[PDB]
Amino acid sequence: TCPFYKKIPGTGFTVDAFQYGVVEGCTAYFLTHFHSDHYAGLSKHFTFPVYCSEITGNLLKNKLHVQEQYIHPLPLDTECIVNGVKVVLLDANHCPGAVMILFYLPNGTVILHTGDFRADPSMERSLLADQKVHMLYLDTTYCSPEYTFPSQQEVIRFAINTAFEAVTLNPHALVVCGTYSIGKEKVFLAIADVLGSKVGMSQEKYKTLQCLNIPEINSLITTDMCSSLVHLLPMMQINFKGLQSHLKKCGGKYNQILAFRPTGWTHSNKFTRIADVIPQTKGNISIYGIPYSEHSSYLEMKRFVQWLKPQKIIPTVNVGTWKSRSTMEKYFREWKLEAGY
Ligand code: NI
Repeated sequence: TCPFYKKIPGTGFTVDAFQYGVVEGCTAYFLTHFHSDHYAGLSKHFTFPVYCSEITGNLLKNKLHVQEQYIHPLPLDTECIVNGVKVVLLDANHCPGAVMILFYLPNGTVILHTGDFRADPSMERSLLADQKVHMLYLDTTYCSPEYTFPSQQEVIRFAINTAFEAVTLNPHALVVCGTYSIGKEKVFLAIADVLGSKVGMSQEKYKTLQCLNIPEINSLITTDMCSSLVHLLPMMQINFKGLQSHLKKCGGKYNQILAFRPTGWTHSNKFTRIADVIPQTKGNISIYGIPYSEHSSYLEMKRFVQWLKPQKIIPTVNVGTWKSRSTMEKYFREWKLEAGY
């Protein structure tokens, strides 16, 4: 049944709650972003109002064929009224079109639902600065102190420098980047930019990217693989077998692959700096695992929460085990006692 952490008290609202059939008493279904664990259950047969960002609304219409009459896109940073309740959508610094949602309940309670987010100090200057938030529904994906990772900027610098060096040393090397969802477009777009290439990809992935309102996108991507030396493939194919196979398909245009797998966290983060990352190599194929995250590190999450000073926190991630739940609640209490709220 629908878990309590997907329901907004004092409203008929749910958040990211599309796989439970008809949720009894739900008058509006919000969708924070277009990732499958969150949209699971939507299709052209859905006949209740869906509230979301413009970009998420483009993906619902074009990829899932949800009918236009049930899609209610809202502008960001704008006070809107939904079934008699004031709401605001804020940028979540996750994937394209991902939002956080502020609810202003008729009784005076204010609730922030982060959806999935990568906390950033820039959030401390949005419409959140203007009033008190009483309850926080928090993306706790990496809520433990072992989870450190570099900035997105440092990671993209590493990838750009690595790719440019490899291809300038060998003009017959191919660059391959893995993907299995929207998000992390900077990785492949920044590499293609330094190499003076467009990124080549399947028709399905090109269609997905054409929904994202990225500026000048027609100048950066293509379905013509032969004219591109940065290829995008399914994350599944980023392994030595899958890459050897792909190289056969390019007809001796290329004699080396350099491949990137933008993982979330991996335990080489506890020891190794970004400057010091090395690939796995077999023959003329090398694979780099790079820690490009679109979720908060533990320190980024802690700074956000200690700034916001919520009265109650409701985790939305890692909630399935008692040991996880208990550990998270211990961190929340530490943070509250250190900061004095
Ligand atoms: Ni997500």
